[PDB]
Amino acid sequence: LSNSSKVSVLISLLEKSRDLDYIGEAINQLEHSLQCAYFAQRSGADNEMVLAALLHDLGHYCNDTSFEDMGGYGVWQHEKVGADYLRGLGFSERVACLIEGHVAAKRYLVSSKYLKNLSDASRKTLEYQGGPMDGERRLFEEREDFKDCLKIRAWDEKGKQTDLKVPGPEHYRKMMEEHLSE
Ligand SMILES: [Fe+3]
Ligand SMILES: [Fe+3]
Repeated sequence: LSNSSKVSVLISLLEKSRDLDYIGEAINQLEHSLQCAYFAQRSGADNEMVLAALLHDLGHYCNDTSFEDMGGYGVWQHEKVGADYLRGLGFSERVACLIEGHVAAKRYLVSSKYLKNLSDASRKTLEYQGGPMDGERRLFEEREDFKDCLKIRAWDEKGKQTDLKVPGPEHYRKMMEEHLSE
């Protein structure tokens, strides 16, 4: 009800993501989230970008943890799942669209570059996401948040560092609450 309890629910979600399978990645899902948010904040990005980075893979676990969907590597349309969850909590359409686009961003870059820059897990999930963008690249390039999405995606591919200390979920509590009141 209050933004503080709303945020407490998300922080609780995030904290729980820690104890979940790695879904084919080198570090846990909580760690992955925290790294992207770090790279985003330390880079000067705005709070909406930082929040989108932190929460971009929420959909792998917020409504189900059916990792078998993408052959063990994640939940079906996790980008849309997480995006809709946050729209539900009251997040900006901007955050939501950035999250929803992080998969399109992958599909784009792969058609326009990079498949080697992909983790083993990410390459594999592409074949449950519509594969390489064909035409599609035009619509995606015609997105207002086009560069933004690519940015999110950049941090996404970076947030896989083994043995890296980064601020925990609580570091982001004030940031989420403000976003909500806004
Ligand atoms: Fe993802
Ligand atoms: Fe990710």
